[PDB]
Amino acid sequence: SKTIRSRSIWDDAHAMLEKAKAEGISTVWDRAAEQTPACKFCELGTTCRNCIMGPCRIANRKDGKMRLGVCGADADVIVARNFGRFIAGGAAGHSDHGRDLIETLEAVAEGKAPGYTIRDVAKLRRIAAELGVADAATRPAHDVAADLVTICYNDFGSRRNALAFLARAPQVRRDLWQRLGMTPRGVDREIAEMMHRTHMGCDNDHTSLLVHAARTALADGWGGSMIGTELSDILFGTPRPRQSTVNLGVLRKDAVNILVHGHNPVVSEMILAATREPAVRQAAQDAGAADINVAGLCCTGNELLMRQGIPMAGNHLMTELAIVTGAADAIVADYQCIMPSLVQIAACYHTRFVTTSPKGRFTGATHVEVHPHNAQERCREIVMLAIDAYTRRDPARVDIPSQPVSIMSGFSNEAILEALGGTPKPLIDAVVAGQIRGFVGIVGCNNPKIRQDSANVTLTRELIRRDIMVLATGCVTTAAGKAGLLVPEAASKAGEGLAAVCRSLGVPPVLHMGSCVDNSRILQLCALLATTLGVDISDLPVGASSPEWYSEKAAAIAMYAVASGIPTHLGLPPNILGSENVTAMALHGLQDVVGAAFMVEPDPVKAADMLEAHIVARRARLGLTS
Amino acid sequence: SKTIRSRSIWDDAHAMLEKAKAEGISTVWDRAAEQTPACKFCELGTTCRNCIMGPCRIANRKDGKMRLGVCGADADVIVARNFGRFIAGGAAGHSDHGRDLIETLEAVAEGKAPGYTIRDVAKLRRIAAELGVADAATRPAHDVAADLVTICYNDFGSRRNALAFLARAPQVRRDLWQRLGMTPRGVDREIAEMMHRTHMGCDNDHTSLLVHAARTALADGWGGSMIGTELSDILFGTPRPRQSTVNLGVLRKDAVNILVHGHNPVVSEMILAATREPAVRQAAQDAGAADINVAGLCCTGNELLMRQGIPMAGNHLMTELAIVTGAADAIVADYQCIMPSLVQIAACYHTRFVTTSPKGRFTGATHVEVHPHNAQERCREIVMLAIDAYTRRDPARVDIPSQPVSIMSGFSNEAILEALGGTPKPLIDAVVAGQIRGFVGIVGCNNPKIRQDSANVTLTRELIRRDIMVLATGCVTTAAGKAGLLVPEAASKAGEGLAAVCRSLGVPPVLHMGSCVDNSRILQLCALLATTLGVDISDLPVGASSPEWYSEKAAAIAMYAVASGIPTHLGLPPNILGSENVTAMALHGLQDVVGAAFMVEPDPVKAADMLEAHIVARRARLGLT
Ligand code: SF4
Ligand code: SF4
Ligand code: FES
Ligand SMILES: [Cl-]
Ligand SMILES: [Fe+3]
Ligand SMILES: [Fe+3]
Ligand SMILES: [Mg+2]
Ligand SMILES: [Mg+2]
Ligand SMILES: [Mg+2]
Repeated sequence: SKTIRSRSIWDDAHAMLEKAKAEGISTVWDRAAEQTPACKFCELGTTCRNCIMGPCRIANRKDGKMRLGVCGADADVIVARNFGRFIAGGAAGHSDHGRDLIETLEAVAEGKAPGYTIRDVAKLRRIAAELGVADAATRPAHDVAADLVTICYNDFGSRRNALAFLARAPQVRRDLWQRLGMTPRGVDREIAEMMHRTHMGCDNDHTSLLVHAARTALADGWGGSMIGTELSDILFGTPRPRQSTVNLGVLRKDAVNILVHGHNPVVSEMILAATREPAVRQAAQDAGAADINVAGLCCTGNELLMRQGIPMAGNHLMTELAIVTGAADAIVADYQCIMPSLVQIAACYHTRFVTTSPKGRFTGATHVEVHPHNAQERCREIVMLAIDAYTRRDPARVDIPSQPVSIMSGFSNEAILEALGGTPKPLIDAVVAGQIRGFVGIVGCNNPKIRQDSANVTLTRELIRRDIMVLATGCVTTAAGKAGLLVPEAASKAGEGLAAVCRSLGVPPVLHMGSCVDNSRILQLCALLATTLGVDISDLPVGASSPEWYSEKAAAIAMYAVASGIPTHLGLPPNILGSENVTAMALHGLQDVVGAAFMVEPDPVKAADMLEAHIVARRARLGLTS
Repeated sequence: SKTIRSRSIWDDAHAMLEKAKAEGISTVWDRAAEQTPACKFCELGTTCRNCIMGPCRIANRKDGKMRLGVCGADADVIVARNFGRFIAGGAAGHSDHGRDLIETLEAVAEGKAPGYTIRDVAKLRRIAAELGVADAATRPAHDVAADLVTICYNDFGSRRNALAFLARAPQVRRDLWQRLGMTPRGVDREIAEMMHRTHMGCDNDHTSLLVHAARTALADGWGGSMIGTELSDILFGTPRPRQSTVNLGVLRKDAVNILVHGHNPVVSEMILAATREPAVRQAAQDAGAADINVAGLCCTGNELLMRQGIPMAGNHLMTELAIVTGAADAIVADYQCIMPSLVQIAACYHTRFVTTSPKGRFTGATHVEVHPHNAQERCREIVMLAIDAYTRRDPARVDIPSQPVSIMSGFSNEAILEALGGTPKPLIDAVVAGQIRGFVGIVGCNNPKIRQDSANVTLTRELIRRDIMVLATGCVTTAAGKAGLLVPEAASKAGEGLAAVCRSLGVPPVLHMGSCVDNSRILQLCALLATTLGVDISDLPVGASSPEWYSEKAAAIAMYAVASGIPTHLGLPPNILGSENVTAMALHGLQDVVGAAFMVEPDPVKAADMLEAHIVARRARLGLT
């Protein structure tokens, strides 16, 4: 069908879209159509609901009516406040994510987290020493962990001048942020200050609002997300390269299928552990299943892929379709990007929809709350619920539509450096020689406005063909994986220089660097290259892109990339076009503030042209001649 | 004109609206008319812009379309999320306010804040001891201040199970919050968690969202605001009863008039100090002025009234009209509730519009940024700018319209207990005897939807006539003051029981308890009475009301009052009526959960009836006539 083929590039999506239609199940694409046309003011950003003197709408009329809100605020202020709160929502998601990792490490240090441990003591000691813990190399591991917990929690307080991990950024970048008033000080503090600035009659200057939006996003990339990544590696292991598989075919008709969905590995790692206990496996065998099969969705799926090689069922717009296979016996959710439509779709089948976080409550879900002290017991109960649901699966409604395809995952900065021999020198040498022109992180989401994964995959293919290595995270991981680009043999799809480097190292031309919080790994890598070369991040031949973004988190990631010196492309515009001044600041003005800017471009080939053009210019800034 | 008369009850407002009309100057009321009718979905709360799969609107269509957002969220979730973020914005305003006081007190302790001091050393030692500082009674004052700073900052961290001042709440109330998951833990943490919960695909249960809204607001009332109030008393003095005046007539043709606008006394106190320096006074006299006349607007005006008796020129909807007098030589702003239209109106005159906070930037303003290390120097500089502007005032456009009305301010809890002889016993005995039937805090704003101060004044008058003492904060202060309700002789306006107690104590029937952060004083008073009587705040004959509210801050105050057990009336509905379930929770469901609920009622006489009815029911459960 042409309408169904227009919604996604993938056969597995098409098959489940057909099954959903036949069964009368409404999907995210159906609801997107209902919501089109959108409200013009909402789309432009020229609407405000921040007090009950309003709500207000801003028009552009020759007679001057409705030019200002009731309080006097103009389109520039209203649009900038709205965008600031949008950014703050994304930073807040990453803040709570990182905070939960601190709380879990603390519980381990206290001896109050059955089934959790310090999996990577070497990294604990290295990170602790980096951040100033005394005698981190030799003191008892739990004492070192307790001191690292204190440092991390202090970044969630209000007494710092600069976040702890900010020391990774080059001195020139730190000095610029300091002069601009952009230095992130406290992970929660910047969010609170954003919410204050956007209250009526506080910050009424669009430039000031956007500068604080950058500071808020920086407190995510260098704070909430970076703490989340580094502590996740400490608690659950530092990723190393491993093979796995992707697509809806990772579900198995003969197994109990448990889909983990959401974000935090504190839950999904303990779900996986529960499925390996002998009595739990025996219960599944008694129910007639051959195995218990955990498969991943979205970022928590990325986490289990990076650390445990667990196959990934799908990304954002696959989530409803994964239930439509009829073979999902449970979805185990925590928080973020979990569409509430999944509760209703699960109810069309036998699938248990289980929530685990006090923050991720869904009306009608089965709530089994997880905390470090009870996770081992509670995750066992959740797996038993999934086995019970399996006994009620209707065989006649099962359609697992595809066979999975192979992928390589696990490219932490530690794994990349190990592949290079311990230092970044061979990578720098390849860039200087012109074999690799530059690097682009392709990050972020799906969005029903764009045929699913069409731009994600086309941009990836375009960049590697141009000898630009791609670093993939988030829901782009699934797109690149299903396209066959996450394997070493995909070097045949790269240009001659990138293909040669990739074959020499035995790595794909697209490196999976993890979940959305793991975009902090991209910041760390950029800072390392810049510090090694004695330059700013804004001097490096790098870029970032989210061709199909949707979320507040993706906007926060794009903003912290830009504010750190990385040109960042977005496939779709934020709701800001109602202010020409805010739009011009985002697309042009920021170049002269932070050394990078946003780009908005829905044609992925043109986006590749624009990203390549920045890389060409940065190579010239570095004096390269190759 | 007839339209002008319909916009306010006050002569000074009418005179300035007539003047603005004659001069072609538009006001908040003109822009409110342009924005009516409002977008129906925005007004109902059934619109969401939290991701670019949207924006979404929830409609009731015969074809069943648009019942859900693109992510699947229904009207209950969308409305509850919108209300949660609204509350979070209010809590955040009070969070940063309190944080600035911590930073200033720390700068004093470090010796890096010229012109700032510990003005109330005894209160510093008392608060420090209450919160656990060792030897707070005997150590050098600045050492004790440094330890109090650390405790307050820990409440802005992520390691507490409960905020430090929560210990004031009665045990039964703390036990209830703990079982509901409402205990506030960190002032910034609850705001951040609210923004996380309201991201797409996080909290999708309207009950959970409203429970966290209560927790976020409680982290304001017992955290951001309470720290702000108590540290302000430490740095600037504990308010005591004193005389002052209110209305546009506090401006003086023969003086350099400096309006202080916004919220934080760390700036307005230092502006006031600068105007008192001899050389600055001489510069004003050299310029032709008789003196320098500081006058307050909004909450920073309330702060200067409470601690220094500085006259208050007006509340929220008077702010544009104060510039229209033509006599404002400077307006000195920090943050919150400062309408950006004031920059444009100031530009119609000689008035300088000066911003002082890195958070309160206004395109076109003169920015003179204030911090503890430079406040004394910068505030002197700002006053000199006002004196210079005075030399260019156009006397043809000066019209200061009224005679100022006398008020009494300064009713901190410390002052109230002192008037009672040191304990709450005479106040409890007046309640038991039925002379004072109950207490209502009338708090919050103006709103162009309601004839300015009409409901604030009517509700205050109705309550005192029913022997219900009124505690006034925020922009209500100006309304009660202009109505002649803030003086001891106003006992003649109250019922016989309240009048007799007021005359016995020498106090007005309406007690000015301060700025909007000073609603924390009302929480402290309720907690003291509840603990004294061995009951919950939800057992006390109390209520709260914002008849003319507008701001996110006012909604956060209302929510923390409800969550603390205080029945709370609002004159206008929040943007929640698109969800019957969220509305029913706010108006009814919370009653069984936290012991109090919101009420929405635009008729202030009916609002008086409803607040009195709650007071009567609670008196009965205490065993009182
Ligand atoms: S803050 Fe200003 S623009 Fe926004 S709703 Fe209130 S009056 Fe309208
Ligand atoms: S969060 Fe859901 S309801 Fe809100 S804009 Fe996004 S898709 Fe629409
Ligand atoms: S829904 Fe109200 S302006 Fe868009
Ligand atoms: Cl620091
Ligand atoms: Fe993501
Ligand atoms: Fe106020
Ligand atoms: Mg713990
Ligand atoms: Mg300081
Ligand atoms: Mg709970």
